[PDB]
Amino acid sequence: PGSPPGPPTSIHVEEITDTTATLSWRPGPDNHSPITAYTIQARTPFSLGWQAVSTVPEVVGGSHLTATVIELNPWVEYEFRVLASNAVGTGEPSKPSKKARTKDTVPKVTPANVSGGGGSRSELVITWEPVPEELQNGAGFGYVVAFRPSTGWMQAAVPSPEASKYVFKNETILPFSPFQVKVGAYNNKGEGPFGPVITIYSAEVAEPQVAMFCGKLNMHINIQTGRWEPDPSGSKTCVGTKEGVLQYCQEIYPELQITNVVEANQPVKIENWCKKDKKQCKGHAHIVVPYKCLVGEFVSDVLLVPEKCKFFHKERMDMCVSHQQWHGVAKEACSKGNMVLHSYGMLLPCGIDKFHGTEYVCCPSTRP
Repeated sequence: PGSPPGPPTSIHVEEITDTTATLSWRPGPDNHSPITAYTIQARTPFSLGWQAVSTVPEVVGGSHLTATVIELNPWVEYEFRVLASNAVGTGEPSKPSKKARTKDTVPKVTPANVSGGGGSRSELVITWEPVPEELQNGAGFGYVVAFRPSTGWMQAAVPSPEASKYVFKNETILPFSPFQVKVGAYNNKGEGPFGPVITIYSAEVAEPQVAMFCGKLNMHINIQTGRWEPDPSGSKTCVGTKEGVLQYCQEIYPELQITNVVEANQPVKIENWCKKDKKQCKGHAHIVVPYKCLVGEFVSDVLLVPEKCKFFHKERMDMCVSHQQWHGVAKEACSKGNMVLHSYGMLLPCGIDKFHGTEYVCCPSTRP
């Protein structure tokens, strides 16, 4: 006989971490039997309704208006409700707390069903099963692909949670040649583990670039010859905006679909610059950083990682910054490791010559 307690009210989230959540609550009516224990329940989009959770203390006594839930899933939206129990029974569940997501850590699972094969001429196709949302454990989720025909790994960061494929197109890929491949995941907090190395097979002259020097006709690369040639209209000199560089690319290579531009990572000595509006041109050499004309969908560069070296990548969704800035980030990130910047590439375009991240390789310095 008698009556169970009432439902508690005012479920607060006092503090929340990657696996824990501290809760406070107002005691409901006990109906004249002292409350003996409080129990907590939690609901997520992946929890099959409401489920019981563990706490520290293991049992929450009736004189406690606060406890901490443990063993929660990182990067998952949570809501909690408290139940009041006495010698008669267990009262009705409380109204849920305001939804709050647990904080993040590095992913712990590896991408499933890594595989590959097929594709078009001189391609290597790598595939995997995207990591489900509940197992991503954080924002900025992506994948790192590692493959090799050799001891150096070839690696690229693929910054898209739902990406399931990576296609390496390079003319040095032999047809139907064996490749070892492993894939791992990452997020804002760091790297996940790589999965097992498996074997896949591949499928059965110069890059478009423009260069500028104010007062002189723009130069561009001849894709076939590989030689630098002047502006075909004989009138266009340096442009004022990065979008202007993109437009000049599209004018110079009409057979291509130009979608972005980015500074080349190294300067090049270009011969035979000609002054604008000069009927006769005494050629001159100039060392400039040219702009690569990027085509089609953006694909992260593949970076060779010699076995002495290490592959890193950083991205941030809160800032969209330039190629020169990411270069300084990668370069300093490796002097702070007492190493040298070997190579680097842009991740995640967010504007014309502006990116959300960079990948880079760092090596010990070569000296006697």
